[PDB]
Amino acid sequence: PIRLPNPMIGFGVPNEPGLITHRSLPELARGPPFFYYENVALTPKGVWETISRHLFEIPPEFVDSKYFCVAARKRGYIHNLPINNRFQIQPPPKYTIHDAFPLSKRWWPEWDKRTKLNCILTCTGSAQLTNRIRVALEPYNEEPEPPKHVQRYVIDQCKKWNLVWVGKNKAAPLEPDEMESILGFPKNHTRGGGMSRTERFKSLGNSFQVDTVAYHLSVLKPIFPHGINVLSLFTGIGGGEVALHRLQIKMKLVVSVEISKVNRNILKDFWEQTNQTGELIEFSDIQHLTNDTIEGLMEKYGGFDLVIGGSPCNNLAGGNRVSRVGLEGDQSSLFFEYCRILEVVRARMR
DNA sequence: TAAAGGATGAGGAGGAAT
DNA sequence: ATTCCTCCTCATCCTTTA
Ligand SMILES: Nc1ncnc2c1ncn2[C@@H]1O[C@H](CSCC[C@H](N)C(=O)O)[C@@H](O)[C@H]1O
Repeated sequence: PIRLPNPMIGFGVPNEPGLITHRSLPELARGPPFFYYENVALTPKGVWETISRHLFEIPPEFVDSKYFCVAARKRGYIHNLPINNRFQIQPPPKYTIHDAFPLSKRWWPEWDKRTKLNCILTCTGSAQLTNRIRVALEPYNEEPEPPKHVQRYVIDQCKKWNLVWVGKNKAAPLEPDEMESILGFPKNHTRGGGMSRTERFKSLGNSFQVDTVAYHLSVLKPIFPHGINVLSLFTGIGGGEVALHRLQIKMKLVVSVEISKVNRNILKDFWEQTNQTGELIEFSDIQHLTNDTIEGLMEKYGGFDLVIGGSPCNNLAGGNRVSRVGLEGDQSSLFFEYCRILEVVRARMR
């Protein structure tokens, strides 16, 4: 019966104790290829037990990205990578709101005692929520504190929608460029393409903390001095490719599988705007990626050293009121598509 | 038309008390 | 072992607005 580690540091995180540098892996789980699977920590019961059983009985490494950025992100990671000698990307991240939001400390009330944000999700707060808070707060301007029933009203709203103070009585949601930076993506990683404000939030919410993922993938730089070939499944906006690019690891080849067309364009822009030299091949529906094209691409470029992906959490995530059904759900079922591909790659890389 | 706003809880986790 | 309380959570669906 899996239980979550407290504190949620996995095998360790920078600037905190509890670090562990070696672990036992079932002989069956040992690579090649290396693989890395991400998904949400807080699931319905029996989900991580099922997932771990299908990934060779590898116990998850649970990490809260509050040890890598200002916002929380309780994630479970499963992988067959070494743990010794991890390092992190520079520059060091901004861990507290005071550091990440320095144009805000003029406007920050002292009865808002938050130093960290909640999890960046797909749905963000409204412009009218902002006005409701301001009109509830302009009466009390001369007075050093509003009444406590009113403090409780706005404070609960701020924690619900991850608001930050941007002016007098003005508590606004994050902007995309602010989510991109908290998550490790370069600013306007998602701007290109006529992308709507709403659609950028949905794609940013379904994303990696780059710092967190990169700290796990650091261990690949000294062992692949000439670069790697990546099979990136459920790619999204390229959290894993950005992790590797920030690690300064050459991506000879990236086969990416992503059903959304604007996501695929985001990664293609990032590929061209970073003047990358390797090749980017893009597939859409993973259910239509046959084993034949997999081994055909393996016979041509010489195997995949890394298989990275995060399955859909739509049916596991607690924000879902309708279809929190587990791995039985129409989208999170696609986890077994991840295993299916990794078995094909394993069959040739053994 | 395309984008934004608003309505819709369950379900555990993690404390702090016995 | 228990109970009791506060909090958080890669979201779906329908209606309104420009
Ligand atoms: N059938 C399918 N085939 C391929 N990708 C799919 C798919 N169904 C959903 N997806 C994709 O899986 C992703 C869910 S998780 C997104 C991963 C995360 N945003 C990252 O950067 O790693 C979505 O981005 C979605 O477009």
